[PDB]
Amino acid sequence: PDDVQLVPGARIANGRYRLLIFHGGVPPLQFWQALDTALDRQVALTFVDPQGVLPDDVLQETLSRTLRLSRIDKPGVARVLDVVHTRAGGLVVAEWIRGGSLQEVADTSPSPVGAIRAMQSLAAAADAAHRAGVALSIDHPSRVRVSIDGDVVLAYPATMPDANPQDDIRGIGASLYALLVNRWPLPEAGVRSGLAPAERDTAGQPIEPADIDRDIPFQISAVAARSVQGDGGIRSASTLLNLMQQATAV
Amino acid sequence: LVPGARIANGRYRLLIFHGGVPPLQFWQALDTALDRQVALTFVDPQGVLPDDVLQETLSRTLRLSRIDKPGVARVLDVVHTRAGGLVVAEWIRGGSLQEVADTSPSPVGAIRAMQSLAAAADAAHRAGVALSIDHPSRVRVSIDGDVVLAYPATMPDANPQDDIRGIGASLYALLVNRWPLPEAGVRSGLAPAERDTAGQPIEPADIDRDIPFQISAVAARSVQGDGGIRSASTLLNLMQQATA
Repeated sequence: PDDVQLVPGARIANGRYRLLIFHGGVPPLQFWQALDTALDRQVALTFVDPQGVLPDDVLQETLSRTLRLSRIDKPGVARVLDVVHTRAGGLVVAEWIRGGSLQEVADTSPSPVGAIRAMQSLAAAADAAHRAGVALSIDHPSRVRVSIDGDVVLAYPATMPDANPQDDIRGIGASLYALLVNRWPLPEAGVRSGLAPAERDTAGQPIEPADIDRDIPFQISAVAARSVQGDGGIRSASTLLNLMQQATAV
Repeated sequence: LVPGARIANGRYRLLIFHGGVPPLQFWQALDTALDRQVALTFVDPQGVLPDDVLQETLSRTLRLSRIDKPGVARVLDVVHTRAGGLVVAEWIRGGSLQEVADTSPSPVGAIRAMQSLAAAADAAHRAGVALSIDHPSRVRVSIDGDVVLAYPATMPDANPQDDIRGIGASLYALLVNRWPLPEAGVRSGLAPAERDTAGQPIEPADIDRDIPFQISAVAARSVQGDGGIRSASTLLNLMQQATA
């Protein structure tokens, strides 16, 4: 074979990373848990176009934009350890976050207040990213993990040319929604996350978190709704974090 | 090894020399692939080491890297290059120990910052590995206010008790801006501590009387091999009680 096929146990990038577990993804992206054979420690891998179907310009712009993301040190985004050109595609290597996927954590029905607190890191991270002029691209539940320390983190950074800052704001709200309601408010692509789509009202808008479970405080619900909505009116990650903090304070 | 040199297939570009304990060399470099700074420790650039000493250094360093603590910089790579054994770590934004020591920081801020390094030493010693804080340039002070080992490489000489002395020496430097231990290696960038009649470093509180005795004592008792603190766990506990 030209390129090493991706299966658990296989090694890629000059035999440096050993694949362990496939966590999903949205083509042309694959999220993997792997083992670095140089350091004997686990890393997150994001394969960009393993099959090399993309126009070269789109691949290069994804790696370059993701590199801009490599300068950001925040709890809310996995530290980028490296970005490599492979055989066909490219590879983003990040630190591994001990924890569980957004889906796994959402399924344990966390405290609404613990949820909103945990989300704050993701907003702060996105905001750092936007100031560096790059999106975090939270496009999908599988991008996200929650650390043992209670930080929501983008686990599998790759930023493709089409991703934009405003959709991160919606992604963050969607993730907050997932933790509150155990449902995903936004259209979902690629491999199924395990999150059942949210219930929608007559207008096709996701029903607010409190209207689902009333035990959830009124600002915590509002933050989620205004954030997920396209017209919701929260135009910056900095503003979103502040709103989150102001809701937690209550 | 000089500024501008290219290391590991051109990937890293040397910026600034931070000294070291020979054969080890600490370098601040540019990672030209990711366009970010990294910390580089060259284990034996001139190949004076017996292979077994090189291998042990790499092995113990790998052992150290699996400790996940704020007190040690993340190791990016450990690789045998054309320049010899090389340990690549993330860059800690901050200033060097020497730089911060020169600003005469709060004694309370200094001991607080030193906690992360002591906690890391404790964790590492439990794992059977030493930090090797042998030299002022080993550690940097992060913007977040933690003292962090910035240039991990652990040679066979490194041991838990010397870590304790190196950590105490570092705190000493922060308090009085002097190095309490006999000069080690090259480019330490610190004047020697003033010594008493027995040839021992003068306790910080005696040099500067605003240094609370407890804070002063942690430093003095860590540094002296006579009667001192024998564990990192105990060292950390003393640091915490002092700031309490």
